[PDB]
Amino acid sequence: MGSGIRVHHIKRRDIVLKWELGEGAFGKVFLAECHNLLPEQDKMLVAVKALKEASESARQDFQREAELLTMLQHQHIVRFFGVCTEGRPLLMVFEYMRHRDLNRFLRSHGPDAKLLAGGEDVAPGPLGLGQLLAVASQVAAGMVYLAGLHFVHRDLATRNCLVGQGLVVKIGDFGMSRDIYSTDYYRVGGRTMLPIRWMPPESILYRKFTTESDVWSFGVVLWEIFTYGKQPWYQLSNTEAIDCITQGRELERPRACPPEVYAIMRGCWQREPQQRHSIKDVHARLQALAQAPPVYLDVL
Repeated sequence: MGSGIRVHHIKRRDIVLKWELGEGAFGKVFLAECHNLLPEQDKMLVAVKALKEASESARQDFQREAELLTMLQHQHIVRFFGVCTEGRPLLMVFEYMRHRDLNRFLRSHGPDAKLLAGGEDVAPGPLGLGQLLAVASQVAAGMVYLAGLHFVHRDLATRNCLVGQGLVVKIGDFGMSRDIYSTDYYRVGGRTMLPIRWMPPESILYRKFTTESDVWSFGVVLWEIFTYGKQPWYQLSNTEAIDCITQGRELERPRACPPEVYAIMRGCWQREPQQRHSIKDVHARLQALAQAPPVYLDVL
């Protein structure tokens, strides 16, 4: 009908790179200042993705990615600001989230954490049950919005969530999870990588991905939250993990996980996509649990 969503472009001169945050096979992510981006601040901190190569296949994909990212606006979806196509490399620019991806954040507040969390924003050490439920509730909120628009994520996981000032949790990533978290994907034939531990049996068996596959994945994200970012089926090989999912074996309740939260996970892990709890109902149950956190029983 008509061209479509228009990507805000950014002057290269209004972007000062500071240092890389991350690096991958086909990408680089930088912390940067962005001059005259928003009215209120002359400069402010941003996360800038730099595409490594500028081939016509990357240029097409990039514009499609940017159009898509520009379209999504929500309180629990990472803020996208625009691109810069004026000379190489191609750049995408997002809000900076100081606590990084939710997986890195959870591991830094685990019982097994190597150092203590810097901790001007949040208490170091394990998080409060009420905090865990606040994390889980905000991801569910971002999902409710994605499902609303018939958008299917296909790689939902704490690696692909970001944490900001005040423990704001949003859904987003810079496209580099297949590099930085390569053990989370199964190399299936050639240059297809699947996050099989977060996938339901209909996705593994029938190659089907729906809003209901996202719900299954979210169940595993809940398990990730209540284990402080542990890998699902961490003992198991990729092949072993596929056997479990396909044979109906379920992840065990985490020590930190109240049974009402475990019940939400099990609503997410129904074998039958149509028998799974809606993402709205899952969000509402978690909001309610977050407002009035259960006394998590005994560890005994």
